[PDB]
Amino acid sequence: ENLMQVYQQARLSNPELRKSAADRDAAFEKINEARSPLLPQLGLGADYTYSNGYRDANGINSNATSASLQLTQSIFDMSKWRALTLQEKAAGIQDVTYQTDQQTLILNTATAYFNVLNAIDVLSYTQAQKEAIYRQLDQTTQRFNVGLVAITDVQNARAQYDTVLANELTARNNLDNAVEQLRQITGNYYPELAALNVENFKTDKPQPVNALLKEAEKRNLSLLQARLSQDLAREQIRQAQDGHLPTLDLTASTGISDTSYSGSKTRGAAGTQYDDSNMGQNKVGLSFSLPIYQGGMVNSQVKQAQYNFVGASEQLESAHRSVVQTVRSSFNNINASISSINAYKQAVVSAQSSLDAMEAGYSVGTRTIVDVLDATTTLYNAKQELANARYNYLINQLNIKSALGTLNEQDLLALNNALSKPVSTNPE
Amino acid sequence: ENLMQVYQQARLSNPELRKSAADRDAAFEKINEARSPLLPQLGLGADYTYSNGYRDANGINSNATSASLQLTQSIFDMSKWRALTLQEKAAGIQDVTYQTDQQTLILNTATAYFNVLNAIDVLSYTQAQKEAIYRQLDQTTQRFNVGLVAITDVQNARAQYDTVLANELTARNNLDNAVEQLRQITGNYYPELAALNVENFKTDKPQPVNALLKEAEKRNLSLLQARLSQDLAREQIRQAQDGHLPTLDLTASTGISDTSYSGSKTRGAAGTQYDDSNMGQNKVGLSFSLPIYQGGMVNSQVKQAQYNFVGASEQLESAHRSVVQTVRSSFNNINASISSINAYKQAVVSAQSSLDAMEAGYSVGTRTIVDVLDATTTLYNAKQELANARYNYLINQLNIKSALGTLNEQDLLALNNALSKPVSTNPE
Amino acid sequence: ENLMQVYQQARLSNPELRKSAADRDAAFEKINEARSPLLPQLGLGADYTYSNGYRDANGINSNATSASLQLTQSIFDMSKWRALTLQEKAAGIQDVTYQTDQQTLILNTATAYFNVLNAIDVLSYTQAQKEAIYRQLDQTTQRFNVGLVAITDVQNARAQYDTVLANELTARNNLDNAVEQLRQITGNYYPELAALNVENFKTDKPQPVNALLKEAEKRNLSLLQARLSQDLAREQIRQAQDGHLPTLDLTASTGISDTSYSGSKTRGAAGTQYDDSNMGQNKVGLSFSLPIYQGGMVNSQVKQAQYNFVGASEQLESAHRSVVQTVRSSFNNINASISSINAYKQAVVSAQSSLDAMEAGYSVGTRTIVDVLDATTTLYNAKQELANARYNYLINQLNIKSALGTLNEQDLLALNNALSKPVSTNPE
Repeated sequence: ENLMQVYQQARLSNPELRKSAADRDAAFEKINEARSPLLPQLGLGADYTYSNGYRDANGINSNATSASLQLTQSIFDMSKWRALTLQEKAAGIQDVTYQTDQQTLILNTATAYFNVLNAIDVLSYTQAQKEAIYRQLDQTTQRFNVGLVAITDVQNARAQYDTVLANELTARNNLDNAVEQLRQITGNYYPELAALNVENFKTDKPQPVNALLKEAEKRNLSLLQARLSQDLAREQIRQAQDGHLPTLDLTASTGISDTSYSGSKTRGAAGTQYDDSNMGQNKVGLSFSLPIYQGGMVNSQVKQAQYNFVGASEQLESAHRSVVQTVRSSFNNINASISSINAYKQAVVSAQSSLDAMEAGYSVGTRTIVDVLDATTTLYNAKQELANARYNYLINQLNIKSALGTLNEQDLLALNNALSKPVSTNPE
Repeated sequence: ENLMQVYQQARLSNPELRKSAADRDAAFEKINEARSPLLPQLGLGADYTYSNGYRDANGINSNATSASLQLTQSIFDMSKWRALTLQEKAAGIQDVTYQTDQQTLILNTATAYFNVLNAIDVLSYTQAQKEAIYRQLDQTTQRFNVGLVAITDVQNARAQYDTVLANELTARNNLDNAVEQLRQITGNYYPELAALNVENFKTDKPQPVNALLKEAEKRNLSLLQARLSQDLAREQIRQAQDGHLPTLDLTASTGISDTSYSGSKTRGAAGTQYDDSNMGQNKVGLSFSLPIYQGGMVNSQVKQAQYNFVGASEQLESAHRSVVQTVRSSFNNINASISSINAYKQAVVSAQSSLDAMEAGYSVGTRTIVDVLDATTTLYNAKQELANARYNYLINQLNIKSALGTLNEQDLLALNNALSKPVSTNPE
Repeated sequence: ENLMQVYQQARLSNPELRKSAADRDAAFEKINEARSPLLPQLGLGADYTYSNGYRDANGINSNATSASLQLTQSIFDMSKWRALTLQEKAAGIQDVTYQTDQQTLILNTATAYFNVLNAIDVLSYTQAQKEAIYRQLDQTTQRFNVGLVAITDVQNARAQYDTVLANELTARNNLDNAVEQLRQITGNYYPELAALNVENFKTDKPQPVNALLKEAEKRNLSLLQARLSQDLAREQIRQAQDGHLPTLDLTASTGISDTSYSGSKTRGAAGTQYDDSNMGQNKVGLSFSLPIYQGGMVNSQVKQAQYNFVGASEQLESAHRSVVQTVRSSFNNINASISSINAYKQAVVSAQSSLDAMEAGYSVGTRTIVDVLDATTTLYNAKQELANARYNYLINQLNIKSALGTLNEQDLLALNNALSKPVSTNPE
């Protein structure tokens, strides 16, 4: 029901978040799959061959049976150590994108929570407008019946009451759809939420724009990732450079091997060479490989990886500009929101005083019913505007913390302290 | 020209649908390329080697000539059978993707078709509004000349007639551009379409929301795909688990091989071993391989696939939530659309009668030309809003069938039975 | 400060463009790595093996050491020449996507530049509007005090001024944020730009739409790329057809190998074959390989690439339709913008004359202060719409050149010649 409670329910069950957690876990586990080629490799081979000679070897025939435990082990292969740090850096990237999504859920939940409250205020003021204009229509009907105003006053009022009835269908649909927006992010249907406390409402100026810019160069999660993704591209130059290096491996086996010969040219003038061997071997070998020249394959692989590096350096300058914009435009939006709140507060007062003036003039002949119903509209538009600005103010508080990198449950606790009484998401 | 006609022409030539069909066809044929490793492999090798011994083998030299038909055949290899089932499941996913896109074309054509109709109505009404305001301007001009109204009445009318001539440029532009939207989907330019029959227009309450939900958990194609994609991730656990199993292959060959020796140390104290061999061989072997230990490569490959399965299970909770949204918010939009249709019908009535009331009042001095022109605007604004609600109603029937999974040509035939007389997409 | 100068500073330092340049450079360099396997391969192998015989060869034991220069050399391998042409065409594709991005930077820079200008006009008109209505409120408050006009006039004026105060906050925020849009594309904050010259403003009819469609079928960058991507898919059929072809390689080596035997069954009944070999080898060989049958692997690989060809043939029909839309709707938007410019010109005139008429009416009792205020609003709304259409006009000049393929720095020079005096992006 309150926002703390809505986010708690959302944190346990959200599929976009829990998917992200799965991607992070896979990437961390894959760390092990990248260590594995640096550890003992141990397979058992085991065949059976039947040969049958012909043409100048006709009459000599075998069948062999082999079986062996084989063992490989890297001693020096830098490309195998690279695949390991490259997959540890990849898991570091995924861990930051997880932190980004954890933050997205906070933002999107608060945003959707406030949208529903906004939609409750739009409909509640559209209903207050409906009722005020109906009051006019009813009292004009009374006044017409007794001879005091003309039929025109009634007809004008009705037309304008009909407009408001149709605006209420829109108002109500927007509310049902915002409630469904919420259910998508949350899993639950909420019959009521905790409304923003309007008698306790104050705003505070933001921190100066450079203080916020400094904090974001330090802590923004999108540009931690961009930086990590630049590390990754540099270590990818190093992996390319490794194709030049020599490799030093180790083999080990323990294999048996039968072999029985038979047929016509197997004895007489052979001499021991086609008997029965029943061999047996234990090996330990060291392999050594030095590339020298593969067509310029390495080199071009290195130059590719160098360009990829400037590429990732540009994506870092892209992510910086992107955060410059989010923070500076958030700063501006907050300021503007404060400015709007004050502007629309003033507006409501003037609008009501205008409405009171219309009604006065109506009764002495210097304004019409049309003027009165217009001033009723102005009033309720101003009110709606006011409520809309307060929600914009708070959403922009959240967008700023988001752009900082620091948006968490403490920030949501603060917002929850500005809420109070229950309000229904499905009234009449 | 009618909607059935417009979709018929669009089904045969639409590029986004015909590419999807090519994606489906490629994934189905790739079933063959996944079977191929479980079938006979048959290559012909054939070399010519020239050796030249030195240092403690100086003076012994050969030239060898070989040639062989080789044959491989899988007897037991579980990972080869998986690759086949995994590409069968992939073509099953791609066939749903295709059914999804076959649906998008229906939805997208019907939507674009009604958008054109919508824009014809907006411009039609703007023109009706232009002509009504003109009539006012004309008759005010006449009355001014003859001494019955002030010049202020003419000036006021001309200002408001100018505003509407500018609105006409934008309504005409929107029409041109939605005609272009439709040519993109359709291939053709249409000089006329079948307009919505508004004489025969009735709306119907939708089925209750739970019945629609039930129907969509059964038949929605986005979530058939998410389910098949969860099956795929489970079979991917199995493919990883296969790295543990032993493999049993089969070899077969028939190979010739010459070899003539030559030079200094090839006779005297050799004894038969450096003569002319003219070998000949027929083989049939069975290989056997059991892994035992590869560094924990398998296992971590299995744990990766286990997490990627929780991931696909979250994407299945994601696509459920998103179809619960699409149906709930379509059922809301449809009810609201009917409500709006009723509200604006009643509005057009009161608007007309409030316009007659202004005209009455203008002639006895209790309203101005300004109120008359305003009431003319209110009137046309409501008619536009009513036409727009009818389109909104039908578009939402379409979106709900789409979220159901069952949007087809019979649905499009129903909508086409609600059309009638031809209306131009480029009038004046 | 001017548009030429803003784009110059943008062209040097834009991250999106410079990254695209890095992708192009990597694709062109990778041409080298695709030639590499058609060129001499040359590695140095060198082991040390220690054997230990048992069961029916117990007592016979070796240690061998080898070392060799190995050389590979392609003589006939069609699929190796394919990977070369296929990476050449990929670089051709990437070079066109670079040309496309070079174009996007011009378009996005001119768009963002005029967006700032437009937001400067909105704010400056909203300010003009504020002042006009303030003059009204002041002059009514004056009249109120000396008994000429009632209280009601003051109250209506105030309410309406409040509304315009509020509009100012948002008009100023839109400008700050369009300034921010420009810093993202640009790197720089600009305290002033060169304003559109409105004294010298003329529009020109565009070229006929078929003429512009013809020029775009020839030169559009998105559909050169779709065409190149069709070529690439055809060459991809050819690469699969290569799996059928025979391969002709060449080997060469120069290898030493020691081997010292030892232990008990080493002498007596051996006879020469367990002494000390110190071998030496020079080879030059020719390998030959012909597929015949791999399970229908090739064939299905060819069928897959045939379907992938019709796919890219459909993406070509898609990109054609998409530029038929961008040119035709740009032609339509240009004409309509011209039409708008004309209609709002005339609207300002009539609106000012209507305002003059409301004033005159107010002083003789046939209109109220509410009419005068309303007519002030109408006037400023028309002026805003006129400014807006001029920017619209020029942006669509830009969008059409981009749809043609020919958008360059000459086009940006022409637009810069339609600019003049400095105007501030942060006034008061």
